[PDB]
Amino acid sequence: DLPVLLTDLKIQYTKIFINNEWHDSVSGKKFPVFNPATEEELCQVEEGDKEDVDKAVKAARQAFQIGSPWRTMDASERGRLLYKLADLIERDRLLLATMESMNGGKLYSNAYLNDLAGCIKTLRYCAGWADKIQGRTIPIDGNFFTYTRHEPIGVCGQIIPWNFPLVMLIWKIGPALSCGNTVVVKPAEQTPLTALHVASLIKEAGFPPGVVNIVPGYGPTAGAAISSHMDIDKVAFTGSTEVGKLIKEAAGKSNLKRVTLELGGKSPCIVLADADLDNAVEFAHHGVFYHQGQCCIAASRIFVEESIYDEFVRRSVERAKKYILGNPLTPGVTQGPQIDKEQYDKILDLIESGKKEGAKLECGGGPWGNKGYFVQPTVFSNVTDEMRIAKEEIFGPVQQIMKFKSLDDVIKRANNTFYGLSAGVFTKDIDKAITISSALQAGTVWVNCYGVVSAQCPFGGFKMSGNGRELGEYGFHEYTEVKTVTVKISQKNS
Amino acid sequence: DLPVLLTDLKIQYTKIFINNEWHDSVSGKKFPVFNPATEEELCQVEEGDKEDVDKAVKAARQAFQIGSPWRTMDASERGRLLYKLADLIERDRLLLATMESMNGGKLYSNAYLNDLAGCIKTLRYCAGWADKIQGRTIPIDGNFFTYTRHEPIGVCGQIIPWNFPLVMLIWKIGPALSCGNTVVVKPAEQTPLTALHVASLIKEAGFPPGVVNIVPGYGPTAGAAISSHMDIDKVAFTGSTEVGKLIKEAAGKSNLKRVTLELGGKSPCIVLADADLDNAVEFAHHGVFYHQGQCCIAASRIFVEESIYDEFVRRSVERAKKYILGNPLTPGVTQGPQIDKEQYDKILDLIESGKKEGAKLECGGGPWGNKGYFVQPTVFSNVTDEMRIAKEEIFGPVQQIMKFKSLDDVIKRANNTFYGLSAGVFTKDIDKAITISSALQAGTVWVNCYGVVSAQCPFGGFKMSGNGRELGEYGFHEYTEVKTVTVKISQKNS
Amino acid sequence: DLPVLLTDLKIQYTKIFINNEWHDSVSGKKFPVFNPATEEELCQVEEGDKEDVDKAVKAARQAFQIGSPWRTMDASERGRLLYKLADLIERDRLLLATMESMNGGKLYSNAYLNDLAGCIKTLRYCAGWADKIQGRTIPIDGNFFTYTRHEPIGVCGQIIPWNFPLVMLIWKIGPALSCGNTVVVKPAEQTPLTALHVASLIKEAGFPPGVVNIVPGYGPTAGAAISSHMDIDKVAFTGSTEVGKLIKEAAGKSNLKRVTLELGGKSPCIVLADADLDNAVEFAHHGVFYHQGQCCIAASRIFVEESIYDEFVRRSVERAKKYILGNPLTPGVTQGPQIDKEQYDKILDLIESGKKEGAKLECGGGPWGNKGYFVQPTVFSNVTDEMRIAKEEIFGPVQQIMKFKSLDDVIKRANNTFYGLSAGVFTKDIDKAITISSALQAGTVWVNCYGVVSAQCPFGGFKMSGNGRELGEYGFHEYTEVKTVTVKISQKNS
Amino acid sequence: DLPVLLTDLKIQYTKIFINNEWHDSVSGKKFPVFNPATEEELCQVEEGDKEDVDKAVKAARQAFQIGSPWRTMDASERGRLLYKLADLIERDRLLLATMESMNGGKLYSNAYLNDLAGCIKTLRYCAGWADKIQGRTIPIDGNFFTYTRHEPIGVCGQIIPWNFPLVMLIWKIGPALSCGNTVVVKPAEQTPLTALHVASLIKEAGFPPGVVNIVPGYGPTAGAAISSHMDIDKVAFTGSTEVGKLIKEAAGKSNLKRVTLELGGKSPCIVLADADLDNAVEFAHHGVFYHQGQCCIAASRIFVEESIYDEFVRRSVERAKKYILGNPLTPGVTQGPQIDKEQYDKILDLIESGKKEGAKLECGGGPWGNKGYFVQPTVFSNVTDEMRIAKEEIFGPVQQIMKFKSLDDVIKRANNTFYGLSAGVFTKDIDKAITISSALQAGTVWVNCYGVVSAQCPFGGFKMSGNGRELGEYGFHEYTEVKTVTVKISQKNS
Ligand SMILES: NC(=O)[C@H]1CC=CN([C@@H]2O[C@H](COP(=O)(O)OP(=O)(O)OC[C@H]3O[C@@H](n4cnc5c(N)ncnc54)[C@H](O)[C@@H]3O)[C@@H](O)[C@H]2O)C1
Ligand SMILES: *C[C@@H]1CN(C(=O)CCCCC)c2cc(O)c3ccccc3c21
Ligand SMILES: [Yb+3]
Ligand SMILES: [Yb+3]
Ligand SMILES: [Yb+3]
Ligand SMILES: [Yb+3]
Ligand SMILES: [Yb+3]
Ligand SMILES: [Yb+3]
Repeated sequence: DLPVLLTDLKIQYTKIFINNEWHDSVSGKKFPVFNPATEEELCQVEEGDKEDVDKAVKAARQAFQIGSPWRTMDASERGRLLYKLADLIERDRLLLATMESMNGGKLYSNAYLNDLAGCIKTLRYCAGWADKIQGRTIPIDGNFFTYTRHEPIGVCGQIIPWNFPLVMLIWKIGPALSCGNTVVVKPAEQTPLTALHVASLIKEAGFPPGVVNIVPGYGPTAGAAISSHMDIDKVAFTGSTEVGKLIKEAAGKSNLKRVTLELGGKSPCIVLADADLDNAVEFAHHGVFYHQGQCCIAASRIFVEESIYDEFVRRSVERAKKYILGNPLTPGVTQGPQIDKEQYDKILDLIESGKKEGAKLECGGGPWGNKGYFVQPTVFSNVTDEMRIAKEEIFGPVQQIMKFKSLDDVIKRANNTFYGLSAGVFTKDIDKAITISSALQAGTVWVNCYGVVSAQCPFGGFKMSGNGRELGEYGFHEYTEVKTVTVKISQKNS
Repeated sequence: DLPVLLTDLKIQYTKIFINNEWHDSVSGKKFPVFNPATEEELCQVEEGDKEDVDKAVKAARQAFQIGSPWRTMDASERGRLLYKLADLIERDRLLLATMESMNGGKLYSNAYLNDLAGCIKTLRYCAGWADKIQGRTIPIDGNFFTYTRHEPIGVCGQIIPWNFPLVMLIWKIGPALSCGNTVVVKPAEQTPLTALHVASLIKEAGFPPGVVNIVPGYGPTAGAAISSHMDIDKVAFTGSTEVGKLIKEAAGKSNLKRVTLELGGKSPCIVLADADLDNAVEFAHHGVFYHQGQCCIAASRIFVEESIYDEFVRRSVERAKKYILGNPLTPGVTQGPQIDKEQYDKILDLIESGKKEGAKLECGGGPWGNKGYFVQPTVFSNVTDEMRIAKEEIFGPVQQIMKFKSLDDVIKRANNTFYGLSAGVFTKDIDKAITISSALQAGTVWVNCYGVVSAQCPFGGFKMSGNGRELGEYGFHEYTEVKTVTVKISQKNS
Repeated sequence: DLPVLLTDLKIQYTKIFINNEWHDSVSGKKFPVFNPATEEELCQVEEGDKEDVDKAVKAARQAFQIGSPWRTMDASERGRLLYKLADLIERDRLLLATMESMNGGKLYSNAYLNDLAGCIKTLRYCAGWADKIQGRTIPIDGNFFTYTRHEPIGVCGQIIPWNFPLVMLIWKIGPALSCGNTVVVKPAEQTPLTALHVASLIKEAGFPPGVVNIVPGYGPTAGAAISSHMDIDKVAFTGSTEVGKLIKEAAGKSNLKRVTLELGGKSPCIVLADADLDNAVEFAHHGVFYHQGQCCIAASRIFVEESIYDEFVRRSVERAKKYILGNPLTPGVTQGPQIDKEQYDKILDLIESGKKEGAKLECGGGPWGNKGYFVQPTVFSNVTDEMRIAKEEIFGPVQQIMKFKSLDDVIKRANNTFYGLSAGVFTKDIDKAITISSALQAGTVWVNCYGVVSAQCPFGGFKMSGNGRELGEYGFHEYTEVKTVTVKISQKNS
Repeated sequence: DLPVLLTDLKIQYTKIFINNEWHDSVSGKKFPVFNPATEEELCQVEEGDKEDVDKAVKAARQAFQIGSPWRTMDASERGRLLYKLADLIERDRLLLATMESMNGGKLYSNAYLNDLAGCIKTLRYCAGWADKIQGRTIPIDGNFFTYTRHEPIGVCGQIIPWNFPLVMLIWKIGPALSCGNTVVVKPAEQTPLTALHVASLIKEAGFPPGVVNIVPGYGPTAGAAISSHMDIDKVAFTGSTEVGKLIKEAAGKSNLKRVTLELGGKSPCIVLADADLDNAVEFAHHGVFYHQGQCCIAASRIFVEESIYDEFVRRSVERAKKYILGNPLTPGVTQGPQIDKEQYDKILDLIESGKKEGAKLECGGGPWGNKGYFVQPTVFSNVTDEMRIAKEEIFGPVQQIMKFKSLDDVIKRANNTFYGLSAGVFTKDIDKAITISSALQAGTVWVNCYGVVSAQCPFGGFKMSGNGRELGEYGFHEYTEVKTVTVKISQKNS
């Protein structure tokens, strides 16, 4: 069941959030924010730039100082604060879900039941870790007492994208804060609004000032100032491969800050003849079309064994043909728009490449409507490995389906990409499930399912799909700095 | 006790080591290798360059392929292989120690009793981990079985320096191999020889071909080809901040490979009035002069509380004045040369800056001898925080001593550097030992000792002194890639 | 600040709690419950016996069955349920604290500010673990996939004592439930009431029926039926050494169930001449007198170095002489009664042994008041190691102080006991703090403090003070059963 | 390939081993040791009793004292010592294997290729852990530094059985010693000889005296003195349920020492219609007949789905009919004797119960030969759940095969036993493999294999099959005692 906001959303928070107060931009400049389903302005927002990032970094540094309230509070109280934020987000769930849908072009049903839930669940997960982050005592050679501290790193700059604005903000802040760090978050220029509202809830929960700062703004302005900043200790980023490379170079040129990246993919599924066919069709379908194709882990190469390939394709087309396009707020609407003009153009251009390069068009294949950055859900069959639609992350509702006969051949083809975020394997054979999943060069491999992401599991890429892991026990590693303390003693005993 | 080689060292291995065979350089070119204590050529060595690195990467990739002997062997057998290599290195300890001393300008006493021991101990430590690297089973939300694999990453390029050629080679290969990776090692152009001999012992132990490849050569040639290579998954590096930055940028520009760095420091000691004074003098002394100052963790800023500062300085000068310079092979010689002309020039130039900038010269202060890159052991007192000798890693036998009265002031001064590899605290106060060590922004902090490094402890920098950690349990994290496998099931139970 | 219940406590829950419903005893029998400060009946409570325990075990077994709601729910939802229970306990904190004080003879100030807080903090701690309990994937020899499950054990019987009725109930259920077990709790015959109220809050939070069952009753009746029961998988117990031994034998005779025990102690402090004297006096004082001496970790042997021994004793007597005895509900009252007649008799009898055996009486030494099981706070100096008051856990407000000159001698004396729950070390010497704490045969050692117990730390005894550990990461180990699953595969890869 | 001892085994070590020296029994008494294949005396051995155990405990206590060589040596050197012992055992492998075969009635092929290998592999595994056992640093509430030490426990008494005398000795000592404990081992009265030889190799490796003591002798004499001893901190035991219960009661009555038990089982296999039939037959066959049925994890209930049940039975009988009985030293001999008269009688008596109770005799069913405790390999089909051969651990070469139609029914039947050491599941269905293995109440579950035991995996029972786990990472937990140290500090920082 699914409830709605009984009143019309009114936008309130549109300023830069530093030391728990609302600032105008140093420049006085502001920037517009649109609804992608209508192409209308929703409001203006203060535009942050290097000067404003330099302010937020100073605030974050200050909040991190030895002796400060964020450093001296019990770790269990950092956990409490996060737990409270989660309760507050749950309180304003209608709201947040509506603003997410409206600003992000995200179906309200998903915004409410999935994104909002994932934020809340992820925060509570991270809250639980806070007083469970532990170092070691170590039986070193010689007469010494050695222990390690898993300290927070320091000031972490976090640049996040427009496809899951709330989920991504919580993926970034939840771990960073649980570990004791301070943060300067730069949301996507497209979608600053849910993050500014969450800033209001950070202040209301009671986080010390300067622990979380949020600086709306553009990428090459505000984002670049984060990646090149001499007093930011770590940057985390989700988005394009292009920018991931810039961020990394910038970090090398500046202060050798720590860098973690998540950068999308061209994730493959391998469907064996023995697979439960309908389950495979369903998961691969939802796997590529979710949020209009705008998932890093979109199942954008589906390799099906020859003998079921035609049945797979036909069932996939039947399912793709059942969508209702329109405004993500209206019940029964099952596909929203793409986020903006740039993505719209890229998607249409890649669809054209597919027609031109000889792929078989099964359905969709062009735009839709008079306003909104809508794209008809599109299926291509008989796709081959050198076509643009097989190589490049599309990030639109465009499904590629391809055949294989040889199992060693298809694993090489699945692995033959600089991407490596995720993969899917559909089979009833125990041995093949284990061996295939071992052999795939991907950070997450699903067996007989797809797109299952949980707070308890580390998530990240092999190869150019990123470095590091987020969430799970393992993800917390990227938000600590280990210090070894070795103390001379007269005589050690085991 | 200390034994020696009964015969004169004869050099045998001077070629590139790829797929367990000895190759000449693609170019035919060779490069000379010197003894730093005499400035004489010891031999020529094949000079590897991009072409040769492209060969070694192909070999490493091949050895890493699914189904290969290195991927399918039991993890306990990877451990055995490392254990055997350690026994072989122990067998050829006289030898190795002699070649290390002769090529590296390292006192034979240290080469034998410390470096060689650290290599052997470190290898056995790493051998033990091999079948103890484990993933997780994870109680994810929903009806799924989720587990993680901590796989090896893949082909790791490892560029190492000239100050601890053997120890560094083992620090790099020991973990990488224990975790299951393959490697392409580029030793320092100055000191390839002990590494080629170890390659002979890798072949003799039985490592599959292509698991370890060693490509002697220069930095901007062979080293750069590693850092920019499109099929190397990870690079590890110890050396200069300058190159660390290049390596990182290169990795960003190329294939976003994983990068870990160790980059030296300007490590501080803080000596409180209550410290056991003689213990502090001794450890800080050995801490800065070890291996002619050529330690990443050299104790190159010693802050002493005013009331014991003069006694500290006088005792430090008395100890510095007791060295015998000369050839590192001769018993009773207690200081060898610096590695090469570049380091010699840098050290003399920094000493001059100290005289010029007003520091107080207590002893030494210029070169020594008719041949060899020798520098008299030098002590400067009344040094201040803006002088070059207080800011820049010297990497020579040059000790800085400075005073403090204010404890909060001295921690800010100790932290006021882009470095952060290590620090030392000397006090009898329990509270101060814990609070000071917590407040110092350094990767290792010693209390009432200095320079204690063990295989069981993670080791690495805060800030520009590096990223990542080596050794200990924690260090193994940087040589694995985590994959999450999530399997759909009918019904889960706790 | 300290608030109170605005209305007079009315007792409501007095029945056996099985499958979330309230049962009368099979026998029809009931038993009285007293206030120890007045010796008046507070109510009658259903008296559970073997028959009633057999009912609760059947219910717990049923709730544990594969496919049941408690086994299939997400681990994160077990965490939620515990978190909710913690919020409910916080809601009824006035209440609970009042009933704890009234039934338990516990100062209301402590009941409210310490016990109630510890319950809430401990529950939230345990809630956080629930979805963070993880098994392993293991690189076994041969072509196998091996993983482990850290399953709940099953039905856990938990017998708890009268000194910290609420804290102990939460220490027991929090971990057991977080790990996924079901429980049959037998509270102390003296103090069933706060636990029955918590049962009401378990039902209200939404725990599936049969997950927590609470059977008030006597030790040799209901407690013995738990320890000898053929379908209880684990028993946990806090209380007397005598019963700990019976429980263990019973477990051996019956079904070899798992057993963990916490059994008090005769915990020593060692105060060195260099110790901060006032801090030592204060912590050792509060350490032995807390809750009328009725702490398992009471600091009931204080060894002070000769040269400060007289000053220590005098300051200790000054502090002991400042208590106000009376009803634990009245503000400014700083010592309540002992729990019951048995403890009262034991304490007076041991005090008499101290007078008789030649100890020096500094203050107190007999009973107090016309009603209530009150004992004057008593200090004995010049106590020696063979006197009853040095050997036997008193569990009353009776402080022993003794001298030492020899440090090796005093560690042997501190260790010379079959107990080993905890110890205290007071010194400013870093080396002595580490070496002494290493050498003491005790489960928790405090340095320069005493009595610091936190949810994040494992807690339990060496030697006859118990087996196993509670709380911390480590404590969760005792509430899981590890299963190894080993799956044959065609070919493994690292 | 399989080598043999070129000379006739001569027995040398036959005395009690305390403080690395050979002692006669206090009583002067000696006891005989037999070969089970001939019923001839091999030698006499000193008979240890309470007095001798009291000697070994004093020696172990002494070697454990703070300041002793075993407590102060580096953990890495404990690892070295174990590694050396493993090399020595490998050196004397011919030997040891021959004595194991001759004394134990174990096929020499298995003794050499399996037992001896498992000992060596297990020791090297445990050697690797020694300096990797680590405590924690813990972010406790309040201004404290808290860390934990995972100390050795102390003196561990280890009573081991006659079926795997060498493997069991190494399973016990390897972990105990790696963790830093001292031990008093009581081998089986039947099979002391390989353990005394290993004692000689312990002395030769260089273990400090008193670290390992070995006291041959009887169960109710020497074994009971261990279990009831007031200065033994822990007992570990593998053998009968009967004695496991006595040991536990004894531990409760005496000093509440820690107890771990492994106690055999009645382990079930479940073979589904879709299973690879020949693989299932093979593994279940070897699974019950290994070492003449004398495995704790013998697959002694095989449930086969009706539709393949007859084919399963026929193939199982064909395989059972191919054994050659005789002397375990002669090549091509594939079944040795049972260990002694007691086991021989029990096995024949249980076989008779099977005939009498209506089971179907497929082959074997009585004794063999003129000397030796030989039993013909016996197969029973149509066995039902209430027959003695379905309920009681036989520990002889007697295979039970039974049918099922209902999958929920067969899991209840498999679980319907107080045992729970291990189980086997044979299926090609992924879902069933996971769900069945989850639902089985057994410590190890194999899928599509059986009897796979490795040093890297924890091993132990659910229910009356034991408590605790041996080996793996997890097994080390049972050989440490955790101490929490909590230090007061002026101000903590994260
Ligand atoms: N222990 C420590 O941290 C220290 C140890 C040594 C010096 N440390 C510091 O650096 C200074 C310069 O020494 P150099 O000797 O010039 O080091 P380089 O960093 O260049 O180090 C040489 C190693 O890097 C390879 N290299 C060079 N250029 C390269 C390139 N463009 N791409 C890839 N690789 C390149 C090179 O071939 C060799 O293998 C010293 O004075 C120390 O302060 C700290
Ligand atoms: C170079 C650094 C210093 N060092 C010492 O052993 C110091 C001895 C003097 C004590 C005050 C040392 C040892 C090992 O093993 C290293 C390994 C790797 C890098 C640096 C060192 C050092
Ligand atoms: Yb289906
Ligand atoms: Yb000294
Ligand atoms: Yb010169
Ligand atoms: Yb004080
Ligand atoms: Yb087969
Ligand atoms: Yb006979």
